[PDB]
Amino acid sequence: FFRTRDRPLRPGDPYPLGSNWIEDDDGVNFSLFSENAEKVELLLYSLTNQKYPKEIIEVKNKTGDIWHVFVPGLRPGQLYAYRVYGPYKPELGLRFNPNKVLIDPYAKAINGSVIWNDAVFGYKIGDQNQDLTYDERDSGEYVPKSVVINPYFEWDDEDFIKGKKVPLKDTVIYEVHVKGFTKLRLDLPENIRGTYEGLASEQMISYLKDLGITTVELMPVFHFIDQRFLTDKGLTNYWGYDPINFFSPECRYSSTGCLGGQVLSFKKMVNELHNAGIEVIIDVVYNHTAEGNHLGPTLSFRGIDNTAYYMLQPDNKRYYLDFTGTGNTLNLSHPRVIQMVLDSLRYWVTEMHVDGFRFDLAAALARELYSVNMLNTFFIALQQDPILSQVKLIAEPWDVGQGGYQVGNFPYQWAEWNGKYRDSIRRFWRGEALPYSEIANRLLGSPDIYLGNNKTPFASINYVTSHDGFTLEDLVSYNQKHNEANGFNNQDGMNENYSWNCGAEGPTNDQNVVICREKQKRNFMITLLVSQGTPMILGGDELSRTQRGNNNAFCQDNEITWFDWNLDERKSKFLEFVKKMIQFYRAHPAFRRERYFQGKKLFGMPLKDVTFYTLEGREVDEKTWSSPTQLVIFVLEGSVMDEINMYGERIADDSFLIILNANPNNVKVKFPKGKWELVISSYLREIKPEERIIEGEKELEIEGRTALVYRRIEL
Amino acid sequence: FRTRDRPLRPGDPYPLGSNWIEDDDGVNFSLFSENAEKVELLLYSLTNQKYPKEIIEVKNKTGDIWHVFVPGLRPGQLYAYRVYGPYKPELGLRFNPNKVLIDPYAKAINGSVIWNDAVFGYKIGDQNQDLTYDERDSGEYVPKSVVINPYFEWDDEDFIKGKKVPLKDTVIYEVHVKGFTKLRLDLPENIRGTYEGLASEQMISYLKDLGITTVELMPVFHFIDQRFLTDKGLTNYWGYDPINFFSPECRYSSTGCLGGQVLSFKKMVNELHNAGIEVIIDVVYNHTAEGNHLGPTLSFRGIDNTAYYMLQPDNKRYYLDFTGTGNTLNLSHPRVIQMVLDSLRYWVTEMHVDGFRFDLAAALARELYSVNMLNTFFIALQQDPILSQVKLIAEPWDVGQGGYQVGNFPYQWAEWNGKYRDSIRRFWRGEALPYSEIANRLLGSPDIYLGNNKTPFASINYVTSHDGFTLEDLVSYNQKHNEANGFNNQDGMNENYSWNCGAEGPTNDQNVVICREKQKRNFMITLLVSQGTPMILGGDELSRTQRGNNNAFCQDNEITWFDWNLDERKSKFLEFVKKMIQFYRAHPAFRRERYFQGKKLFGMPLKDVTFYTLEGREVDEKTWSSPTQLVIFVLEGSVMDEINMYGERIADDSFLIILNANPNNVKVKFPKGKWELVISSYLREIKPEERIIEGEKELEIEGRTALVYRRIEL
Ligand SMILES: *[C@@H]1O[C@H](CO)[C@@H](O[C@H]2O[C@H](C)[C@@H](N[C@H]3CC(CO)[C@@H](O)[C@H](O)[C@H]3O)[C@H](O)[C@H]2O)[C@H](O)[C@H]1O
Ligand SMILES: *[C@@H]1O[C@H](CO)[C@@H](O[C@H]2O[C@H](C)[C@@H](N[C@H]3CC(CO)[C@@H](O)[C@H](O)[C@H]3O)[C@H](O)[C@H]2O)[C@H](O)[C@H]1O
Ligand SMILES: OC[C@H]1O[C@H](O)[C@H](O)[C@@H](O)[C@@H]1O
Ligand SMILES: OC[C@H]1O[C@H](O)[C@H](O)[C@@H](O)[C@@H]1O
Ligand SMILES: OC[C@H]1O[C@H](O)[C@H](O)[C@@H](O)[C@@H]1O
Ligand SMILES: OC[C@H]1O[C@H](O)[C@H](O)[C@@H](O)[C@@H]1O
Repeated sequence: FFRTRDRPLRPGDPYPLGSNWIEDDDGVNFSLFSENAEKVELLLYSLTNQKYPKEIIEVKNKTGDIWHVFVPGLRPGQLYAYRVYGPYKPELGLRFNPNKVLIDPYAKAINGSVIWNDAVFGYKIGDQNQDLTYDERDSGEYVPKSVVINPYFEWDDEDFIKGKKVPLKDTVIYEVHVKGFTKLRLDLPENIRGTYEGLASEQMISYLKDLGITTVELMPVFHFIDQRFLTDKGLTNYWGYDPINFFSPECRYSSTGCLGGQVLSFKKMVNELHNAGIEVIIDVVYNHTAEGNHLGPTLSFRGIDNTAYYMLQPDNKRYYLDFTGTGNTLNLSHPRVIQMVLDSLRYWVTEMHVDGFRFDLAAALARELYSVNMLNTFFIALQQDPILSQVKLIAEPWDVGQGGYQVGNFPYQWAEWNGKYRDSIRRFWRGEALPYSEIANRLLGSPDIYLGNNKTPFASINYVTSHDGFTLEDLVSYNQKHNEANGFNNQDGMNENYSWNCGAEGPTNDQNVVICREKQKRNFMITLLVSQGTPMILGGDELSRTQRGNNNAFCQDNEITWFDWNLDERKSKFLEFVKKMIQFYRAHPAFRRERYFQGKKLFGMPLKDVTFYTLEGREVDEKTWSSPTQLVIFVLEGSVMDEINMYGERIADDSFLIILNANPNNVKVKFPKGKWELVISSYLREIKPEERIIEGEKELEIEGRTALVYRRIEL
Repeated sequence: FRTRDRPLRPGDPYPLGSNWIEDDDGVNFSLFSENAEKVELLLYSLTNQKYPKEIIEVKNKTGDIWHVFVPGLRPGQLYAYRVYGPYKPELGLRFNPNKVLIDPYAKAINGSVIWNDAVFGYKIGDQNQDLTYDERDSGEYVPKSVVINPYFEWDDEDFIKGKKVPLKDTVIYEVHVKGFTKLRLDLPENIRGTYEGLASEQMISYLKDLGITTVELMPVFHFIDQRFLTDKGLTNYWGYDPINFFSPECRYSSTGCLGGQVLSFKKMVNELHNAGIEVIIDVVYNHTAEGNHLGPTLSFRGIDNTAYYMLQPDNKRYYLDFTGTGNTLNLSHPRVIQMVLDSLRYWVTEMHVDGFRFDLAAALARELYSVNMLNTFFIALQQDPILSQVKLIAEPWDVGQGGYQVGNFPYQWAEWNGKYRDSIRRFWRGEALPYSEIANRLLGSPDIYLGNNKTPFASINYVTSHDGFTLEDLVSYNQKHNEANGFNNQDGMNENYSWNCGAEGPTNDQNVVICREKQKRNFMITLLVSQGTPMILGGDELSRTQRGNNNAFCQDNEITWFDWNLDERKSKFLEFVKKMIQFYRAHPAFRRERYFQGKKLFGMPLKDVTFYTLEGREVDEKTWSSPTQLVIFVLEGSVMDEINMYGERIADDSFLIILNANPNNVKVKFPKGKWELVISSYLREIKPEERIIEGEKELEIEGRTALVYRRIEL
């Protein structure tokens, strides 16, 4: 029989948001935003007992729209969660349910995941007035607890990489799933297989160093939840694109787990990577939550302050505007949400030492009420920020809502995923004949797309494959999508995959087939790694990774998506090809350009920095340039480039001659003046001894589906 | 030789301005320009600043930011820019590469404008005015930008960072670097009216004696003298008219200004901080010294005119004017917003300023046509890690339409309380206000800032500021005498709510002298006895007089000079202000973090705050609405809801305030207890039977008289 004031306490501070171990005053400082709540309760738990509060403190102080308290004696490791009281009126958007225990949206560590159970929903499930009703079952025992943490971490060798690192212009990106990376890597002891620690191991670090990639883009590592409808199918959220907190790294990747060790385990991994001269880019979901729409659960944001955080139907305020396609969309217009997102970004930069972000469904971040605005508050604040102005920003230039196709529209400093590039290039080798323009442009960093906005070929992130869609193997191994293992009666995944089976579906024995696939794989690989702009490799395509024609394996936490490291002749002999191709790209400036090629002679030279030929031997004209084709052929003049380094030197390369033939049949091209040693191709066969040079404007036959690069050694 | 037959590097876009890069032995020049077709970097020598020593074309670009890196250059270098572009004034395009321009990210400017028709980009004479294109080279008339070496050892300095003076206990001292120490024949000149002078041991000591916690400087942003002042023998004294947001005013610098003004400023701030004094700078972000059209072309107009300035949306050849100074910065542009925020962060982390008071803060919220207090600028500013910790005070309005924005300001934001200023002026002037009016002013004006969730200390109380009369003139003039400004006395507010006590100006009638000194102390007590943050107007303790000029914005002379020569009347008031500031800061009951509620607390009989009438009977209802010339209230120090950062409830003494603004005498009945006289505005010796009142007894109170009382027993 005591009071909330017979327990030693201090008023605390509104800032920072979240919970802060304040060594000096031997206690913790709890800050929580909510401008609509009427009352707030701090819930302290213990290691062993997590069904009930050890203790219940009432946050009684509130500076503006921020309740704050300081509890003495709390140190790092202490589990806590939030109750929020307030008005319940689903008609008006108010969805306060103080029975529902909530997660601190500023937690830097989160204990478990959700034990799915009707009681986490704050409306009555089986009730006819779903989500209009008020369920008052306590849900404490199911929702994971927030963990206070000790942010101290010694970034040994840290600080020096900080510093003339990988510019976007020589970068080569490697998209990886932390788990899938290394789950099936018995090369390491289990229990770091498919974790952070596993990712940044000697074995692996050496692999990446070998492979030749410079930066790694990890899939979502924001603590995320497994959708119930995936759970009720014996399934999981493998990709992670359903975040519930924006500051905590997913616990299911931590080797140390789960209690504070996820963030400790992460930092070491980045430390380890930087020591090896490797950047880190994290996939970032900011556009939606795991709380989905109405009918969805009440875990974190919905409880604390639903009016903010979430874009609501302005006429209803009971339902959720959804441009993300996942039930809700984050209200990037509310000052507090803009702050949270930005904090998160700075937090992950200065604290976790991330080097850049790939924003998922970017356009969703530039939404006001129904309209896109590449000049919204959030983006401008992000642009002026001293810390963030220095990190790499990359974008999925589109959301799913109406008018959400934002290719070419993102403020400077942004590189955007080029989906023009992927679609086109994929349809080119497929067999389709596109206008000589639509492909030459692609090949040259899509100047049309980006040059209209003062951007460079950097901004163009070129890729053939990706976690979204097929793999590179399954891109030449399928015509239709086989996502029946997802348990959605194969009613999910892109229908147009602009793919081709090489004359089958699925695995095969017909050598004539395999040969085709192995060719194409190398046509794709030659392209990407010879097109202007920034190339991205899909993690595993150097292993010929297969998802059995699953082009949407988002819930497939298993062998379907596991990296397979068991390499036979074929699989491995390609690995060697990707390695040598990458090295080629890297060793040659005429492909890592900060400026576009114009079509003229520069610096008073007698040659063009570039030149597009026809099939015999002939510069392209206004008409041939607009008319379709399946055979592109172009010369880059290393020496007559307008590329200057940071020291003001211009930058010769060698002169190349790229011959791309997507034509199914063979063709005969006439080589332009001068003499032209062979370097690289698609040919899996012994290179004919009469193909290894070309002289005197003479000519040569080329099997369909074949890429060739040539180096002029005399003119 | 072409622009390419001298060594260069492409340089870097971030950050903006010129930046000494030791390791690469050279300077990096960066400059925002959306619409420029061409940019040219001018390098002058110390000796010759008529023509450019060299011209370098900024060829390299990155989005909307031009930059080059020039090898060899060191800090100290003079430079300006030439921005080439289209000239279509009716469209808002006002580029004129004949006009040499100041770098808007200049951390140091060397000198000021040599006023001359050549600096206007349009033909001054011509009959179609601003639509015309003047082709005179303005170089020899325009101050050059300087590359500064930013280094500086802030001894100790980094430990006040740390805790500092919390708004709860603050006491604000508005000073004008110049006037403060101009007429200070203590120090050497070549140091009178300068940054260094302000920070001399003699002045620090003074400031500690007086007992103020933080100084608030008038604009120190490099500014120019408006030409319509130059052509009157006049200058811009206050300096509310800058062209650069990064470099401190040259004219306040003891060590010249080729970087001197920067160096000299830091060491002033450094010294203040070693005496535990906070530095707040009055800042102007809302408008530029480039006026409207017909104005000069110096910096922004010339670098990008469609970017920096709010243009009439139907014309874009005329400037939207919400400030009254010709033009208005549009903080809706991503780069404009970045510059203001960059600037703010620069003065914080670089000049170690402790906060800003924004002049015409409302005009900063204009975005489109109206005041959206939810604008991009304010939002970015709120979420900023650095600016998150500093103080943000505001002139909560502008001269615009619907600009009056009192109380609407974001949080952490404090406000100049204009209503206090006025209400209190009128109270002691005679007028009888609703007992509710004055009452609210005294409880920190909850009826205003309480609605927005703000605290009592977010209200910045003042009876005087640089706008209008001083305190000495406030009780000394009924009308204004701005004749000296040469504007037929059409400038300056007309309603000053002042009361000359019985003359106009300086007198001999002692009856009138004395009325003055009574009023001065009446105002003084009320201020330092109200809830909220009190701001003293520099020189008021010195009984400073502008000779009844209530707008000495251009009077850079004896009128505004701090007169340090004090007689007895002076020293007596000085002493009194001291004793009174010392009282404010002694008693937590006035430095409150929360508002008095009208009720008891903590299960105590007495209620934390009570108001009374002439007689004991507590202020009933219709008495709370009906006007009054007499205020009386009792703070119960021992029953306040006040908690320090340690979770301790605070307590104070219990005080009984008597504010008789009525001109005649009055009898008052003390409530029950046994009371002691602590301070009053009486200039005569206090009768011994006023020193201790007891037992519902009564007391004669002369008109215009304020009294504070402590209840020794109950
Ligand atoms: C970018 O962001 C997208 C949305 O967050 C990612 O979406 C992928 O993962 C989602 C969980 C999945 N959701 C839908 C699945 C289905 C049926 O297939 C429905 O039952 C659900 O209710 C939907 O929410 C997306 O379909 C899937 O593409 C994307 O991978 C990121 O790159
Ligand atoms: C807040 O901001 C105000 C404007 O920046 C400051 O204004 C004071 O100084 C101005 C230069 C002065 N300008 C006008 C003067 C006159 C006639 O008196 C006209 O001829 C000019 O064209 C106007 O620009 C203001 O009148 C004066 O109050 C104010 O002090 C700051 O606190
Ligand atoms: O609406 C979602 C779609 O938007 C755009 O068309 C993208 O190019 C496509 O990949 C994506 O699936
Ligand atoms: O709406 C989506 C479409 O927008 C534009 O038409 C693009 O050119 C096209 O590639 C894309 O699929
Ligand atoms: O428009 C500016 C004016 O607004 C209000 O009237 C203020 O009371 C006055 O002091 C200020 O000068
Ligand atoms: O002129 C001064 C007056 O201007 C406006 O009417 C304001 O609303 C008022 O508060 C202010 O006193």
